[PDB]
Order: sequence, then C-alpha cells, then structure tokens
Amino acid sequence: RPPDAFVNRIDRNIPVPARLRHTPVSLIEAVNDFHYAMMNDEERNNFYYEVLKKHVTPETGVLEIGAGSGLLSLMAAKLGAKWVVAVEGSEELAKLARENIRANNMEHQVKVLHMMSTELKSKHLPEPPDVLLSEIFGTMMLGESALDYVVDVRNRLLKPTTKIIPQFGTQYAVPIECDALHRISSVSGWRDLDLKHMMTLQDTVSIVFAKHYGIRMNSVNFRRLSDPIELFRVDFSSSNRNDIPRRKHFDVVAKESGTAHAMLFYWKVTDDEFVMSTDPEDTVNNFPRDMQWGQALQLLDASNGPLPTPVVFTEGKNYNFECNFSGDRVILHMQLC
Amino acid sequence: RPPDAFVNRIDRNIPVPARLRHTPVSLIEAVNDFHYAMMNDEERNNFYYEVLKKHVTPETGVLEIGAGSGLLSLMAAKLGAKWVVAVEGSEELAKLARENIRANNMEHQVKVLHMMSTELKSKHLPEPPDVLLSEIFGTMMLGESALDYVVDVRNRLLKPTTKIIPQFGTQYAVPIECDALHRISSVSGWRDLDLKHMMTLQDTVSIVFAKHYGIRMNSVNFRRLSDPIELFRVDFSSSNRNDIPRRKHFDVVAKESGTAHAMLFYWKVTDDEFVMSTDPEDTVNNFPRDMQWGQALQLLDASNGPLPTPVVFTEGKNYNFECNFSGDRVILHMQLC
Repeated sequence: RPPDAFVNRIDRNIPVPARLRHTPVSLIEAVNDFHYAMMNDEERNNFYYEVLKKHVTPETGVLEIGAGSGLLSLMAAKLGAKWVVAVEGSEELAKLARENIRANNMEHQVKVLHMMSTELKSKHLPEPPDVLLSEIFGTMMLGESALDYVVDVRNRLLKPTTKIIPQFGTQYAVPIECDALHRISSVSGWRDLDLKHMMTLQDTVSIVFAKHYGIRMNSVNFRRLSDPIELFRVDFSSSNRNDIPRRKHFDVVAKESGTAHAMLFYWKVTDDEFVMSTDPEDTVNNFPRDMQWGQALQLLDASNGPLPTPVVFTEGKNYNFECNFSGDRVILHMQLC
Repeated sequence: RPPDAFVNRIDRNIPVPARLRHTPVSLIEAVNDFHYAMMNDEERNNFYYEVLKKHVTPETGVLEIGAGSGLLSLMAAKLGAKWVVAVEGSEELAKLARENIRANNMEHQVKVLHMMSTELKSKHLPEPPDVLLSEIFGTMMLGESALDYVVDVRNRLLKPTTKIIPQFGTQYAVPIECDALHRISSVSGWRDLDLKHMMTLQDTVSIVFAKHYGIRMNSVNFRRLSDPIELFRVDFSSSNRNDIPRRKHFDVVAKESGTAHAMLFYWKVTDDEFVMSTDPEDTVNNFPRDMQWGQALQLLDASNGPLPTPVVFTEGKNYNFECNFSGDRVILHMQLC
C-alpha cells in the first residue's frame, strides 16, 4: 500500500470506494484536475490526430515525450505506426498510460518508459524516431518548458528526416480593459472609509492564470485596446533560447480608449494548415480548453510610485512596453515605458 | 528585510517596484487572492454595516475576531463604538489592519492584537464586549471553522447581553445536472479509443470549490434537480458541534429528470432581516462574491463498483442520501443509498 494512498487523508467517517482507496493522492489530483479536461478538448485531440495522420505510416517510428495518460500515443498507434515509445516522468501517470494501452489492445505497439525526456537515450528506442510528438504546453506557451525539452531531444535522439509535431508556436499579449477583473484586483474605499493603502500591495509583477482568479475571460466583459502583440515565435524544429531576446520593446498603438487593467496572454500553435489556439475568440465554444489552459493575466502599473498608476490608453496614441524574460524564457513581464 | 521578501523569488531581469520589494510574499498573495474581492463584495459590506448599525452605540464595546485587513472593525468605529478590538492571527495582516486604521484616523478607537482568538483572554480587552463581530466563513460555511472559533470566545470572554454578529447560518446542498462540469470531470473515449479506465480515478469523495475547477456556476448551464436540502443550521449564539449529527439521512424528491452529476453546496447567513447568501441565484450580479466564496461541488457516484455509476433522477421519485461529517463538522460527504 502506497504511503500516499488516497484513503489516508480522508476522514474515517467518510466513505471511500475501493477504486480510489489505495491510489496515490497525487495521481487522483492530477487526473481530476487536468486529464479529463484535456481528454474532452475535442479540438486539441483533432489537431493532433490530423497532423499525425499526415506523417504516420506503417514504417513510422514515433516518440512521444511528456506522454501523461498516453492519448496521443494511442492516436499514433491507431494510425498504424511501426512502433511508439511514450515517455512520462510521473511513475503513476506512466502506469496509467500502460492501462489505457492495454484497454485498447496496443501493448505490441506502444511502450511507456518512466523517466524524464532528459534521461532518455538512443538505446531506449528501437531506432531514431521518424516523428517526435509532444503536448507539453502551459497556460503560458512555454510555461512547462516545451522548447527546452524539445531542444534537448532534438539535439540528441533524432535524425535529419524526423518530423517534429507540432512545428510552430507563437506567444501573444494584448492590453485589456476588464471591469470584473478590476473589481477583484483593486479597491479605493467603502463610503467614507479610505482603503487606498491596500493598493500598495497590488501585484503588477506576477503572471497569473485566469483559473487562479476564478475567472473565465469568455464569461466576462473585456475590451482589447490594441492589435495583438506578438511577443515571440518559435519553430520547434530549429529554434533555441537565444532566438528569444532577454529584453524586447514593443510599440503598441491604441485602437481604443480605456484603462489597460492588464495584459492578457494567449498563444497559437500550428503545423501546416492546422491550428491550436488559446485566444478566447477561438475558445468560446471550448469550455474544456478554457479550463485546462485558459489564458494568463498580468496587472499593469504605469509607473513605479508608492501606489500603482493606471495605464490609460487614448485611441490613436503610441504606448511603449518593455518585455523582460527569465533565462529559460518561461517567465516574462510587460512594463509601460 | 524579511526572509520571504516578495523580490526574492522574482527573476532578477524582472522589475519589481519599491512598494512590493520587501513585503512578505504571503501578504501579497493573501491580499491579491482574497482581500480586494472581499472589499468589493458590496453586499457583504452592506450586510455587516446594517447589522452593526442596529447594535453599535457610543457605549458599545466591539470585539472582532479573524479581523484580517480590518474593514468590519473600521465600520464599528465609523458607527461610533466606545472601543473596538480587532484580533488577527496573521502578523502581516494585523500590521495591514493597523495601517488602514491609521489611514482613517481611528487609532484612538481601534486596537489590533496579533494572536489567534483562542489565545485571547479577558485581560486583553477593556471589558467584556457588547458585540462579537466576525466574518470567518468559507466556500463551505464552516470551512474556516467559524462555529468552533465563535464557541471558544462565547464560552470565555462575553457577557449575557453580548450580541453575536452574525447570528444564523444555514448550509445547503442541491443535486445538479451540469454538462460543462461533466466534461471536465469524466471521459468515455475518443472515436474508437476507449478511455473508460480513466473513470476508475474519478473523485466522488472530495468537496471541491468551483474556483478550483476554474468554473463559475452563474456562467455555465446547470439544472437543480430537487428543492434545496438543508444540511444543518446553526445559531452562533447558542449552537455547539453536537447540534450537528455526525451522520444524517435525507430524502430528496426529484423535481426534474436528469443526471445528478454533483451536489452543489451554498449557504445563507442571516441576522434579523438581513441576509448574506452564496446561492448562485443571489450572486448573478455579485462577481466579487462568486470569486471570493463561490460555491462548492462534490461529484456523485451512485454505487461503489469498480467504476463510478451515474446518479440518475427521474421526476417524482425519492432518493435517499447519507451525509457524513468529520468531527469538527467542517468536512462532509453525500452518498446515495
């Protein structure tokens, strides 16, 4: 029995069925928090199937990294791949993947290795793969270090003809006015009681996922105040970290007048004609995508005074932003200059 | 400089303004995650003001427990209280409360003590208070142990005439059909790929806050399948734990046919004519309340087989549920019998 069995931290007066009792809590949390939603993102599933269908033949060797519960590897097998190797760092997720493979009678076709992709070596595979497959995107595109993990494998285990799926990713930002967001991230007072001192603590640094506010952008009123800002784009078959500057500057032309409460972040991943987007405009009828990825937000302070200063846009004016990145390019920040 | 200064865990290439730099991260997180939203719940603020206004005179001594950033104590002072003592377990929140008090020139009226209410003694107050004031409710009404903390103070520090605000609280449950929730908490398959094994892990035990799914009940389609179930009610001036049974049974009559995907939990707190409710029907135009409290959900398994079984309601039929509580009555679970 695992040290972290689900039943352990449940009150003894509360019933727990057998199927849950001796399963590690981390697995139950991961599957319930993320995996059902991912598996119900029908557009994500169709995207990967269609891109794979262009490349998988009975002579195709397929490697998936960050395989999780293994759905995309099942797809490669479904399309008739010569062999599939799925790599998953979580021991329990790896076992779960093996169960799904067993359930679909694909044990002869799909093998799961419990290890990080960084530990993977040529000897662990029958031959260099014809296809490298992954879905390791975050709410921020590079949020789960997708570029770093793909680059590491790309440097070591592939061959010149290997197709990397998906090929392209672009990270966007757009300044938005959003009164609902403003009302859970600021305060001025209550009647004659002054609460402005609370604003000293306003976090205009962190990137926060909409989920963490409890908010779904598609279910609140917000206004984009400019055309999208392309923060950076990568080609996963060729880009490296140094293709993204540690600091960039953007000239943002206001198309609307309003208060830029926040920068809204979303992304778009493509391969040939197929597209997987977290732009709210593309997710209005994709509730599972909005729950699993959603969008990210950073509150904006116009200056660096003792209190934050609202970023106010007037239609037709130019606004300069400085975007700073962490060394792994996973974390960024937008500041009005 | 604090060991947990905000600036510490920020990337060195990312700017942090002075107002944030040396503030403990826990304070910034607490204020940003919860306090702005609370302070923008205008109905919560009006509820407390109006109830206080019925009781506070220039001869009224007021004790607030779980005072946080101190808004309700400011209200008591505003209404002209003889004295106000605010008790707050967080050292940084206590300091923040003192700042707000300073900002409104009420230092002569409101004192903040940094300690847990359980450590509070008669000597810490000028005299037993005329009013005990608190807002320590969770998404689950008793989620932050409100009854336990009020009872402890009620047993020790008050006088016979002390008015306890707020007086009444009722916790509700209602079985709901909700397709959006279902699509992020279950799966069956993708085309000819079977994913039913994933259902072995479905968490039909935990109470989960809607925020944690990323979901706002007022922004998805759901159907209540029966009249509300009153799980328990308390009078904070007289109830104790043993007024809530460790196990209760409920006969729930289906008013609609559908799948009871989950039990939805909400509550209502009252004092005389005034009401503070987390029923989504009462929060449609209260976005800050839905973000700070929202509602809670527990997925329902109809049986205890190797896979979960949907709870299916047919209009006009009786459904028996067994509700089990933890010893502190904070955690509960509903099971179809």
